[PDB]
Amino acid sequence: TEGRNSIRYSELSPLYDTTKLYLVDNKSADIASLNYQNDHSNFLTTVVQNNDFTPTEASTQTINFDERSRWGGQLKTIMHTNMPNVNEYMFSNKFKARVMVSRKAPEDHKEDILKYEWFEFILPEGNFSATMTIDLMNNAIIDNYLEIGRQNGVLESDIGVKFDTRNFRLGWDPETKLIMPGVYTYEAFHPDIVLLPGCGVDFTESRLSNLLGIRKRHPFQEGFKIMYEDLEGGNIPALLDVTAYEESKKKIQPLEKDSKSRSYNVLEDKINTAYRSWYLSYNYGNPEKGIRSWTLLTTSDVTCGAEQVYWSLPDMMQDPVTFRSTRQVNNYPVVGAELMPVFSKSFYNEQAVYSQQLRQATSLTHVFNRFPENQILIRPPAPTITTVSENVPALTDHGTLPLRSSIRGVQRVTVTDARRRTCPYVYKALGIVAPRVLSSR
Amino acid sequence: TEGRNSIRYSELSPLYDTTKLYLVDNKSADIASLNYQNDHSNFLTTVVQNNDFTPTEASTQTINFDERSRWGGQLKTIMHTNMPNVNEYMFSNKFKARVMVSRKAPEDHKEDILKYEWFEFILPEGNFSATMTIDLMNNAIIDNYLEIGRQNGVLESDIGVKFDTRNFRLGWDPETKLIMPGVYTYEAFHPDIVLLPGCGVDFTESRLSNLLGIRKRHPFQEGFKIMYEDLEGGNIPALLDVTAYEESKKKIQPLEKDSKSRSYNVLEDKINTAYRSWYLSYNYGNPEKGIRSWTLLTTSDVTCGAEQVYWSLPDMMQDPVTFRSTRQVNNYPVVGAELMPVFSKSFYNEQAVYSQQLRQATSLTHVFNRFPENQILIRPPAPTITTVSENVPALTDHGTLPLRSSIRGVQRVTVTDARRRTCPYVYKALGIVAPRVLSSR
Amino acid sequence: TEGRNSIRYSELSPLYDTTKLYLVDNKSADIASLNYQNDHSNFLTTVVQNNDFTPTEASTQTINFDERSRWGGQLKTIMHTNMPNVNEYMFSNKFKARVMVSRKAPEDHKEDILKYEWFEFILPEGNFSATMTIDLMNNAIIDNYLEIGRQNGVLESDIGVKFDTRNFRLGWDPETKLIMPGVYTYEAFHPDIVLLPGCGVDFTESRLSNLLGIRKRHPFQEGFKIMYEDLEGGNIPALLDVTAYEESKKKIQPLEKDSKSRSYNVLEDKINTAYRSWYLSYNYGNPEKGIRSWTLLTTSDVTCGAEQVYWSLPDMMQDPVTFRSTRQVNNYPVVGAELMPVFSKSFYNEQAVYSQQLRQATSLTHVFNRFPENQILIRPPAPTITTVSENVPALTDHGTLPLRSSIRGVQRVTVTDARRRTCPYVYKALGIVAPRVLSSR
Amino acid sequence: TEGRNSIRYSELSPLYDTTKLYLVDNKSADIASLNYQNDHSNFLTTVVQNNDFTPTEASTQTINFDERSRWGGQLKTIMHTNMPNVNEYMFSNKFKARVMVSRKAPEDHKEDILKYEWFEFILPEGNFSATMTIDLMNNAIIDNYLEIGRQNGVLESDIGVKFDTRNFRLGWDPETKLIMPGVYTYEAFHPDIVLLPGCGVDFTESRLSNLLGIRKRHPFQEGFKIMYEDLEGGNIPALLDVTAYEESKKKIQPLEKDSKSRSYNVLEDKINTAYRSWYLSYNYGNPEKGIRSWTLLTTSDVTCGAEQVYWSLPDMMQDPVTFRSTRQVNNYPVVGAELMPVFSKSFYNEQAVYSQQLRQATSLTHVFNRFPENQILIRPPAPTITTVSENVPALTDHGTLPLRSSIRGVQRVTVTDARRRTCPYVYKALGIVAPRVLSSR
Repeated sequence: TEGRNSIRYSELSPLYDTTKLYLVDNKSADIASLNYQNDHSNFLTTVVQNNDFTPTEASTQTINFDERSRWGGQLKTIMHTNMPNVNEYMFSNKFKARVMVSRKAPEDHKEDILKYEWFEFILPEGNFSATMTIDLMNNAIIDNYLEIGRQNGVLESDIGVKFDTRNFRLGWDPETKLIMPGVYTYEAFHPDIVLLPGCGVDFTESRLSNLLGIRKRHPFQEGFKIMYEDLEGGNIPALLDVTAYEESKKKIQPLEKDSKSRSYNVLEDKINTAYRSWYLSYNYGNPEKGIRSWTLLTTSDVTCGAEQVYWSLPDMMQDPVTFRSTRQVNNYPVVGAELMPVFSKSFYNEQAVYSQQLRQATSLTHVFNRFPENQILIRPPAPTITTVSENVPALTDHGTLPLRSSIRGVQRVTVTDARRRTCPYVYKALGIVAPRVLSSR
Repeated sequence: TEGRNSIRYSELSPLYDTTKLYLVDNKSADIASLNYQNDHSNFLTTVVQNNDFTPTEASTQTINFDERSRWGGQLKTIMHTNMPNVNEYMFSNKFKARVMVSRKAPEDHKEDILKYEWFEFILPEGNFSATMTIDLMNNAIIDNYLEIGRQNGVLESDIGVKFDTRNFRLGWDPETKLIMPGVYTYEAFHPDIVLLPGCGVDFTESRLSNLLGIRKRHPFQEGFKIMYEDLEGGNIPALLDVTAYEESKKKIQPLEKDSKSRSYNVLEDKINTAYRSWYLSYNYGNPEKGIRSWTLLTTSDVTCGAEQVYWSLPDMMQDPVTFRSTRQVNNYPVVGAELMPVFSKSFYNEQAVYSQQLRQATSLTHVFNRFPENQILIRPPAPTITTVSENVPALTDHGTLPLRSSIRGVQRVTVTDARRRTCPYVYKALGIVAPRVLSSR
Repeated sequence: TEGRNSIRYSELSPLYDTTKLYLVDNKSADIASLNYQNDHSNFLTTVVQNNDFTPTEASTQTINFDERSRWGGQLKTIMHTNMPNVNEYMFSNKFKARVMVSRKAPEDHKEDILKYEWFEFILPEGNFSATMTIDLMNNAIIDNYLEIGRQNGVLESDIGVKFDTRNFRLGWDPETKLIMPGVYTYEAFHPDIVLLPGCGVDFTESRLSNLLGIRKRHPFQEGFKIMYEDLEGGNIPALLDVTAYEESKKKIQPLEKDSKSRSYNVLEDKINTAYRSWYLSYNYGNPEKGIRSWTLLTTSDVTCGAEQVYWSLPDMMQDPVTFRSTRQVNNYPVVGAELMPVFSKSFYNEQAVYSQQLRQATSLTHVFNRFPENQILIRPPAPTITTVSENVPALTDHGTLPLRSSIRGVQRVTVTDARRRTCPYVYKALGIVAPRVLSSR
Repeated sequence: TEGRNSIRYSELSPLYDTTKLYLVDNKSADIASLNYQNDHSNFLTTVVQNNDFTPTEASTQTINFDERSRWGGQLKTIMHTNMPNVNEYMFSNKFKARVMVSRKAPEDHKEDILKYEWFEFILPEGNFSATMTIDLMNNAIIDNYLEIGRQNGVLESDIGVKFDTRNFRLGWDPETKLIMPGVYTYEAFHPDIVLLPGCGVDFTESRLSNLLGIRKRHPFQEGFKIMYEDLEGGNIPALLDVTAYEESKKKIQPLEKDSKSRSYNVLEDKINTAYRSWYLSYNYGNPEKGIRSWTLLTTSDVTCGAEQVYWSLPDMMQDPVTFRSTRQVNNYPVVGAELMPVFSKSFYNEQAVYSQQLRQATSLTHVFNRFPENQILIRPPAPTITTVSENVPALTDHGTLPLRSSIRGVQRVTVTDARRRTCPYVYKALGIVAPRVLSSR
């Protein structure tokens, strides 16, 4: 083992069989000279710590480890990131739906031809919770109504899509098939979608379908769209009229108008309305047809997907097996993998209804909750547990890999995504390599 | 060690005695070609990172490690899951009980033959807390009463089963054997069950018996059912009448009717009612007969059971000892074991009674708490600590195992349950294998 | 190293120098055949994973590792438990005290001979906080008074023992030696005990002395009992009368009767009462005699003692040094040690007085706080921080130990206490052994 | 290996091939003798534990490890620090802006020449949250107005810079281009800046730009300043007058004066005011010109930058490769790197508006929120999640490095910054070195 384990720089003393190599980015010389167009995910840094050499003339010395021995040293990384919840880079603020336009009469409810098209709604970006994002989704539909649908003959009783977090079944007397208290329960179950005949939603090439918790049984197929004609057996039951009920006590019928004459779209029967729900058609319906054979129920996910991240270092380590040696930017043979450092955290406000009753009195006149009298179009209640994403630092150890014989003065580092593109939310990157001796030659 | 440690792919340069092998699932080529019917728990992926080959024609190259040496490399996995609390896959929304039907008079309390049968109640699914699941269990009994028992001669004073979280003994004056304040304590101890003569509950092939905290001393026997005739010495003491007490002060007897004439089923004595409780018969009864010799008292468990999970990988590693080499799906020799990544977390609301007094005023008219005047049938109070499950990622290191000589291009992975079936709630799976050299040949 | 490292089962292929061995308990064949009388702490399981053999006929095959080599493999365990705070198994619901009975007059306060004896109070079991357990201790004294002491001549002013969490000194004007506001401070310091002449408490063979925080300087001596004659220099100062004070302003004396004529047992002087306190005699007294030379002050401990746990495995590993090879159940040579997985957690309610003022208005008429007018017998205030125990899973690595040459098909596992008895609160146990090669033969 | 592995001190027994060496700073002899001018980041300590020698005469003995062998031992450190959020050492309380002075009339809004200059505001230091620092920034502008701007002709309607956390777009009816409720939403989104024509802010050589979350796409360029002429397409829309609206109902125009006649600087149109916002010009503007092509949106960062820290030890370890052996203080060859132990933590107050409505009634008359009637100059609302930094201890393991042959009695330690200067907030430093044997000689 002796003799063949020296580490010569060029003119200093030779070391023996253990050093360290620091890949930092906070040198004050590289900022003005080498790195001028690139950022913390694709920077270019030096290894020599000599400061008799500007880094343009330090790109010539070679730290040549001794030959007749195979070398190789382990890798330790420290990265630290800060990305928001909703952003444009990871496709988290887009969803397209199909809502109604141009309700006009031709020249009796056997008239009024309705029209429909697709839109690709877009909501703002920031770091939000799991409930505030629902209110931002439910604003991207109404500001389409205030632009296009109001000037035509739409009368704000047939919007079509509305994201809600209730169960429209509690209180269903099976003898009369109506809800007894004359109001729906203001309780906070799993979120769902509410449709209307002629509408639908599409979550293809988006990421908000992980936030709601509506997955798919075969997650590799073609795409993910939900129409009105898939929610069979999931109509919301009609609401009993209680102010026209006490004439029997000095008789029973559904309610149709609520203080402003908004129709509930009650059908020809006197049992249920014309609104279909996802959560009510998943377990109160048929476990063979429609839904429950096509999707799956899942808890909410605020960080909306945990993707992997690839470290690359193509001037020190040798290439792993089945990798082509290239200098194109988006191939760069991978030296280690990790997970993206974005976690989740629960908080348990526990009130969630008084804290919603009082919040829209000192902070919010009517900007959210525009329709505070209709029971279906009312604001959804907040859950008793709330979840917010957070960013933590990550300390990792990637094991040993063989390294080259001669190491150049300037070095590249690269931190990529799963689709080979640099993540712009990386704030700090830092690595330490410690070479050892392996088998002889 | 030299010479016999080369790693030849087929046409690239030979490596020496350390590489890495990435088993990812997020390749954009495998989605359209190989994996079309299966999901993240049973997928099929490639190892070659060459991108001159579609993965149908990359299933031919062999990464043959060198012979005349025994190889073997350690394994590191990263999995991430999201399952709800109550679901159908792990038998967490079923329990059967025996309640009453058809109370009619034959042609004096020596009449009215009562009947009884079993039902297998079913409650909805989602992610709930430890108290909201109690209210969902206590709704699956009343909606049977509103369907079958109300149309027969049942008068809603003899329901039979009711899940409660109180202690019906605090305030028991031993001289007069009645409760002095004329009301039970609205305090929040361990949950129990409340029976009535002719009823019972059965938790065989279910999992909700871990949520309540009612275990069994010999947990391997046959099953787990609790009848009325096991709770001997656990009758709830009768409640003293205080509004007919101040006639002595210008005398003592139990109370029978409460503002709506609901009978408390007071016995022939004037001491105790005809309701038996589990918690009151476990420590105030007999430590030899009945209960305390058959069950055990345990804290609540929201995740309801911590089961193990098995990794399988039958194209790279060799088979461990006493395993048969097969290609049936539900045998697949196991390469490592872990724990299912579902934890628990406490929150301490600390109010739990004002936050229950005020919650059913802005959110809930009478949907829960249907009987808000009877002391036994009243809503149970919430504990001062609440517990909710949560899902975290899991980073594991499984040590070294010997691997085969030639590795095919396409590889299988499989993540199973304890009863050899694929868990559908796995969202991300990821592995890294790093081969080393062992003994020679 | 080659040649002498084979692992033959009996009829499969021979492995080489690394396997794994799974000691699971969730096999569906062992439940019906082998394990029928025992539980998760002392079960009996198989190693062969062949399923051509029922485990009664699989107790014959031997996985014989190769001779002429010393073997040995490391151990990894996963255990998961759920025990309550207060229970009978770990002596956490017993304490004996000496209170008063039979105050009768012989035939002037030179009469009324008093009597005293010991009782061994017992309180119920469950999972409670650090303050609710104080209220349960303070109920086990009053229900003795309502049974035996009330029928004799005891007049509920001389109970004798009362667990309190205040400091009865704040507001002591040194000129007049009385408390100025006419009320004690309703503040929430360390808990103590309150005695009365002729009483005492004994915490021998109990565990609640760790919950209060009253330790002992020499913790190995004989036992732990505290009488009235040890608290010298710790009398509570008497309370100034303020309603008979404003006659000086159109004079100073202690108060004796409080709205129901309960005597404070004021002494012959007009300075202090006849109640002694532990916390007030520990630091306001003498640091040489009495207390402060015999006990110690310690923070509260909700889990009440962290005991160790021993793993045993007497069919695979060899015996460690100085252990006798036996098959009695309560010796079983130990293969590794851990800690019991019961932690503590703080919550900081921060109100603790309004949340106590309002709690006994919607939940509690007078069941606790029976005497809500006497200042000494009033309910103690809750601390501003509260602590509750919790149960977490435990992942441990115990290092390497040498194992036997031939391994039988059926195996024993055992998880014991520090006094060699099986803990009944173990819910899941799981181990993995991975053999390696050590020195030759 | 035998023979050549002795460790001779000078006169004790020789050890063999494993010891430990403790670098503590809490010796009571070094405080009075060696360390008299320096602190915990640059102290000077001994290794001999003999106490027959004062450390002035213990700087002569040499713990000479054996020659004809290369030695080297691993390093473990324990450091513990306490730095505030806002301080002077890390440039966290400085920002310069350009506000207005000397509005006087020359001798019709075609007069009143305005003047502008730069100031370098300075705010106090301490440990604050993410919202209280915003209020301290917004006080450093007004106390300039009360000193210089009030005595000239400035009329407190044209301050110019104001840090706000709202979105001034919610409620924008696209038909009339005004905000319908007549008030802005008191909601708590990402923070931004609010400008006025003729002003600007500069965050060069500061650190508060990481607290707001306004990053830059190329983070290496020259500096970071934001003027009014970069925020094109981001004017705040004007506010509709609702008290002059009900004359149509027994008509629509912007509002200009608010109860004290403060002008909103409404433009020649009747659509929008003359205030530009950052958050409203980032996503409602142009994704090609102005902003969104130059900056980036990021969550808040309370610790404001995670910098690295360097351990140095220039009397025991040998120098790593490409380091010059020197005794100047600010070079000192680095033996290991870490991260600064300052983390972040979220708390979720959840009220944030009632807790702001009530906070400025019992604690704050008008010191903050000086203008509680103007909608633009009102106090910004607090977020529903708040983040505070915290300090934790750090336990690290730095691997092995080769050490010298003879070790002197006195030793140096040094803990530096990224710009080679001693951090004054280090409270405890502690290291343990354990030598082993490497290759022979």
